Amino acid sequence: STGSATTTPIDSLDDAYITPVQIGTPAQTLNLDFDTGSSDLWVFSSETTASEVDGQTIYTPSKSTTAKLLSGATWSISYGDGSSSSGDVYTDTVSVGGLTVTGQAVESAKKVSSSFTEDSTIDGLLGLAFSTLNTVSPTQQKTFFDNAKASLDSPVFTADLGYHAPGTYNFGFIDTTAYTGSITYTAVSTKQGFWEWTSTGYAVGSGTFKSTSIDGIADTGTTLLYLPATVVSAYWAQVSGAKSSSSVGGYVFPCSATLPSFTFGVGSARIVIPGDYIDFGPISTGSSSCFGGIQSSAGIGINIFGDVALKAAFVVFNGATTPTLGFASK
Repeated sequence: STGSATTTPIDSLDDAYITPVQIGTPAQTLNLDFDTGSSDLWVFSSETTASEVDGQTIYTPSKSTTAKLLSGATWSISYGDGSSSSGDVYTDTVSVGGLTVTGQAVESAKKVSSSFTEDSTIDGLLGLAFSTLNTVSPTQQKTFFDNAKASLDSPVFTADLGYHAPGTYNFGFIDTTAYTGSITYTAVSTKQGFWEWTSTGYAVGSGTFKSTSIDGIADTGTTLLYLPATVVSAYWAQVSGAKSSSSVGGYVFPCSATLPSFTFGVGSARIVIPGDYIDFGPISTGSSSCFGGIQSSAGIGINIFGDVALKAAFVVFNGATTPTLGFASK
């Protein structure tokens, strides 16, 4: 089997991407944030504290003839950005782009933190990291991908995120029309439960490529590109007036600037992030200070190849017995 679903930016900045997901019988369609940096599929629901729901579409398990309470199971997750959610668990039928999994754990939120409430466009998350990170207790649950894998034509999914435009998540096949040139594959460590890999270096604009190993995670659920302070300083030094602002929470730059591109290495291959992808717009409405899309990972504890980086590529998440990651230009 295969599946193919369009993923759409939630706003004009590509702050996140939503993908429609069918849950239950008859189908309830919720727009979920596919997140290769976590491993829980959770949804706003009829059980979510009413004051914490503001415009989201909810899953109502009592209206699904295939829903079953997973007795005694609870979940609770905290994300790198400080947001969180928790609740109980149902199993139900879940379909993405025509690919159906029966008996998928659907984690129903009883509580969500303010950032979730305030984002009316995101009805929940669909985790695509390794199932070892799943938070369900006392019996850990599998991700949608893990459940689907054996049925897929090939044990892979691909992320093809758009810049200010829709893109695609495919399951079970590689669309050879969706990228240019060849796909370069690189090793993955699953030791921390992430799609963790080592970039071979970087360049700023038309500058020379610096060969240096940068360990980090391919994370579709993180908006920005978080890299070591040395790398980030080298980038922003090429933008007149750019500076790190403790008050704002990162590098800002004059909105009048033209940003240079940023290249990262995948083996001997190179992925180029155009400068415009690095612009996250005014820090507040009407400001002439703009927020940068490349930020320091110092004090995160891990480098994160988030959407800023991933949307410059066609990315293969290869879930074979020994997982690997593939990147192609597009």
